[PDB]
Amino acid sequence: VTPRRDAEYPPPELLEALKPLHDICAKKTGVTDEAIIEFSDGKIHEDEKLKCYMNCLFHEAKVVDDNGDVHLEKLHDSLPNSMHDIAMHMGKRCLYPEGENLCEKAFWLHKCWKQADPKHYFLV
Ligand SMILES: CCCCCCCCCC[C@H](OC(C)=O)[C@H]1CCCC(=O)O1
Ligand SMILES: [Mg+2]
Ligand SMILES: [Mg+2]
Ligand SMILES: [Mg+2]
Repeated sequence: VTPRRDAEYPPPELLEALKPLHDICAKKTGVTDEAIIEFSDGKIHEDEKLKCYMNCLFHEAKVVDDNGDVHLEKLHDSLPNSMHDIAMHMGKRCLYPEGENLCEKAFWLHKCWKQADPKHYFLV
């Protein structure tokens, strides 16, 4: 369960692709750096700005359907090949997000993934 953090994982090319999305979403949502890093490397915690940040990243990454809900196939296909099997196992019992709004369902997904596989979960 200890987070995996080394030269290959999270993939540096994915981190570099996420950085401009982070910059957009951090300013739109106001989330704190401490909130992101705790959720990534530490414990699940509940923060409304963080939930909105998670929804915003899915929108900025273009992995949402016409209603703004995550399209898990588009998401899976956007990850590096090195992460295809890790992501599949992390997400196979997280198919159907619950929540009344898009921030809540984004948070639901991130909690579900982090509980399923805390070693490979990360957030930036
Ligand atoms: C049939 C199975 C469908 C699988 C659907 C895709 C699952 C994606 C799993 C979550 C992604 O994490 C990993 C390790 O792939 C996210 C975490 C936010 C940071 C990130 O880059 O990716
Ligand atoms: Mg570049
Ligand atoms: Mg920042
Ligand atoms: Mg800690």
